[PDB]
Amino acid sequence: ERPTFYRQELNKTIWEVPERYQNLSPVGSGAYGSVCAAFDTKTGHRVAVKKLSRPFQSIIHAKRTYRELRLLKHMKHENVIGLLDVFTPARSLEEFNDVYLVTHLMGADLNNIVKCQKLTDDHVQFLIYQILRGLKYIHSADIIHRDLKPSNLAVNEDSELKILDFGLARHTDDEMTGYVATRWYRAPEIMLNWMHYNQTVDIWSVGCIMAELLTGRTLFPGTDHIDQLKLILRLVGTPGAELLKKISSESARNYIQSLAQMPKMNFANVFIGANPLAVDLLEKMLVLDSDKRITAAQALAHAYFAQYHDPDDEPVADPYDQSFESRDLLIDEWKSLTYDEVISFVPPPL
Amino acid sequence: RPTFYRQELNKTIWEVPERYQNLSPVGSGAYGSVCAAFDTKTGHRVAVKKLSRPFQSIIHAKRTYRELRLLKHMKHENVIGLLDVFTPARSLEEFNDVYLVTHLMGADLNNIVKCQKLTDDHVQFLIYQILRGLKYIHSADIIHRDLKPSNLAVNEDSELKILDFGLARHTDDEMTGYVATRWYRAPEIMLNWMHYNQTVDIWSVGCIMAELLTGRTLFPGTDHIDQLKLILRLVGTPGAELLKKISSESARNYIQSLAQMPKMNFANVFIGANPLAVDLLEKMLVLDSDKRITAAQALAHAYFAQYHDPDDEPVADPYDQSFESRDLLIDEWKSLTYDEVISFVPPPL
Ligand SMILES: Nc1ncnc2c1ncn2[C@@H]1O[C@H](COP(=O)(O)OP(=O)(O)OP(=O)(O)O)[C@@H](O)[C@H]1O
Ligand SMILES: O=S(=O)(Nc1ccc2[nH]c(C3CCC3)nc2c1)c1ccccc1
Ligand SMILES: O=S(=O)(Nc1ccc2[nH]c(C3CCC3)nc2c1)c1ccccc1
Repeated sequence: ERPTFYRQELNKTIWEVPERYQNLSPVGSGAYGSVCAAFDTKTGHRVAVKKLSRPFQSIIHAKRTYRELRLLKHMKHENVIGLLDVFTPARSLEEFNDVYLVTHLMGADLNNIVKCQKLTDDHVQFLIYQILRGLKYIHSADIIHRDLKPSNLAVNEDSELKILDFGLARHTDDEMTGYVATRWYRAPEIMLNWMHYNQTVDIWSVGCIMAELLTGRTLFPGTDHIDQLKLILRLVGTPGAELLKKISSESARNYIQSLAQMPKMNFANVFIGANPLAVDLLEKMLVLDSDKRITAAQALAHAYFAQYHDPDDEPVADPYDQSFESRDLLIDEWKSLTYDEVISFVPPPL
Repeated sequence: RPTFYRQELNKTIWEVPERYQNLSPVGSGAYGSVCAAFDTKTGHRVAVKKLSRPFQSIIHAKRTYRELRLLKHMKHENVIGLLDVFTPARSLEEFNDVYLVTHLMGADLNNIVKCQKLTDDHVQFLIYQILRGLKYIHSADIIHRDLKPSNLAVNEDSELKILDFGLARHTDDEMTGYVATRWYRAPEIMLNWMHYNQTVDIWSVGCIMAELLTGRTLFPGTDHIDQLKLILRLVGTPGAELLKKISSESARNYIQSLAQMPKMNFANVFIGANPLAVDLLEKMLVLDSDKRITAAQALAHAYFAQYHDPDDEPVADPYDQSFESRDLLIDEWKSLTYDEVISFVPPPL
């Protein structure tokens, strides 16, 4: 109802948490936020507790904390990371500095499952079903992930999959660390900064992921922008004139025009032995033109997922109000907005 | 190697030999789905279990091998036994699905309570058979861990079998199956007190035994916290002997923060009952796992004086579980599993 807090020192810093959380171990893989695992005595599960670092050091930082928290609260779906709890040890807005996020301590990512395993077709079919089911939900709330990669996908011992860590990298030129292996799953139209772009950028990534799971190899492992785009045009072929007109950027259009012609390969030969339905689906996902690329909803209806597909068990998100975006507030307003979200948090029904 | 046919029930693909006809989903199973069917060769209703995603993880791979080794070893009248185990794959390369076949039972113990009112003499017969089966299971160094009315079942002859063992994985709290559903689990597992011995199974048998003697369930709990209240209302708060046995110091905080309540005499609870029944329950529903009676000792209790024959309450052959210490890859677990499918010999007649 109104928990009692207890204090302790872990990461060379004080951790003041509800006493329901116990045995806090700093099993942390990442900075810009410190995380511990703990035993939640109420639910009787193991959890991850993330203490946000310097959440309100800046307007940019105050705005990012509010954006992150608003989204995390909104996302209630089996195939999407959810918030078990959010709390502050502060009893007042006057005394408010720390924000803590609690989620399920999720298992290994998708890479750790797929070393060079070609993965059985039934296995890939279940995994990609779940990503798409999750994307349908996320896209329905007018959100685009944009960084979707195997390390953003947690998987159970039962192959139940959740989508993690949505887009913090808004638009190419932003917080892009690792410019080697990150770009392997990124849609061309955002790599090359065309105007032509929609939610199906995530679908390109799903295509790359699915291909990897079937083949056991990264599909487009490029050493840089140039080698990346070269590997891509080798498989899908160079843009038709329909696509060239829809591009607005002149540097973008003339750059592509320079590239020598390349035919769209036959995917059945590239993915030899593979389920014909899978190959057909790959062909609908790995397309250059965003207007032509298959959406999450449509992919879900693809025959490849016949066994799993049930439109009544593929929910959409409630409408998500993003009007706080492009608003001009001081850092205190942003802080107070964040406080309200912490204070009014209700756990999801169990 | 017979002919297979394909089919879809419950968002899964079923590829079974032609001899199994008229499949139909009859509820769920432990890491699988179970369909009733008619065997054309023997003219017998059979249950067919499709293992769920047997080799998609190391944990599933091992749980699959464990389950199959177990069912292959179990040969007792009060325990489920394999009639058949098959795969559609004709090579280890192609081996992805595993199917288990057993006799189709008449009804579980939820649909016998529903059915008719249990005369004390019938309860004795049913509980005798559960214990007889437990003695066998326990003699192979196996704990069931999740014994409940849905995991017990009866023929037309009131011949009872134990179904669906527990998967040996600490997986405490978090359930290696479905979310929510307790009632028959002993407290020492719910709170992780100390070293749980085979008598945790006995705690379940008592709860079942009571629910048979009296229409209502013994500990109808809402959540973990509630369940404990219910359990302590009847049993009474732990003693200083137990407090010392409980190695978890976190658990101490909770117990000593609760209100102390003395032990109820079971006559008052189970009014009108057979005194031997009450007396047996006392020994089953004790809180200390050291003094809790065993399956073997329970069979000897005077309550079963009509049924007890020591020369016909057998134990299992030596079961080798040295695999349990091994850490392998999926294809190693799979390969070992494949060897077990291929080797399998159906029981005579
Ligand atoms: N004055 C500031 N107030 C608040 N946040 C700031 C400020 N300056 C930078 N930041 C935030 O921190 C980022 C830069 O921090 P940076 O990682 O360079 O620091 P550091 O690694 O701790 O220091 P250094 O690299 O000098 O050892 C900016 O992108 C912004 O998000
Ligand atoms: O921890 S994550 O697994 N990965 C991650 C990667 C980059 C991140 N950048 C930030 C912002 C700095 C404070 C918030 N959080 C980040 C977290 C994670 C888990 C759940 C949701 C989101 C992220
Ligand atoms: O032990 S099983 O995991 N489960 C099981 C077994 C027999 C059953 N017979 C019935 C009848 C339908 C109502 C009673 N259910 C049953 C459930 C199992 C099933 C198949 C092969 C191996 C193990």
